Amino acid sequence: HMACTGPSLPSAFDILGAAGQDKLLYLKHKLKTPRPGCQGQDLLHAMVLLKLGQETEARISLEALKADAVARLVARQWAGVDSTEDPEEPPDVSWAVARLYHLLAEEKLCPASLRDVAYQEAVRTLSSRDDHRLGELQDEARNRCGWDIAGDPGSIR
Repeated sequence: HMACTGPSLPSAFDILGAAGQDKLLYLKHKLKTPRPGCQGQDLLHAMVLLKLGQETEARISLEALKADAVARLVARQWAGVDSTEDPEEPPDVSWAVARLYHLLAEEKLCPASLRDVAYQEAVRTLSSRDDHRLGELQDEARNRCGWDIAGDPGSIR
């Protein structure tokens, strides 16, 4: 039931190879230095490696996201890892897709429109399961893009 979908996990990957060969080297080299709390870059790092054909790193980078489960899944998803992990989607299945695009909107690779639609799918998944990071996402996807995805009337203290 695909009511309506925007971005995607691999979607960000298509935008990668749709950037430019060198564009990969650049970003990559730019990813070389991940940020404290970044789960969209480090991930893109592995997603950029492929663009080159050297996942040997993507595996490392991904493994450098013990926190992010979307990275450990992106290792066997793209890197083609030996699914060393288990057959189970992460909690940031889309969140990571929202955080990944959050950086893509910085390189003029994709419009925030995606970073949003993405956050939603993550705002609904966490809200649907009332995760412990739900509200955190409602404040994250906001502090990032800067909207009221949470679904607030805007006038909230």
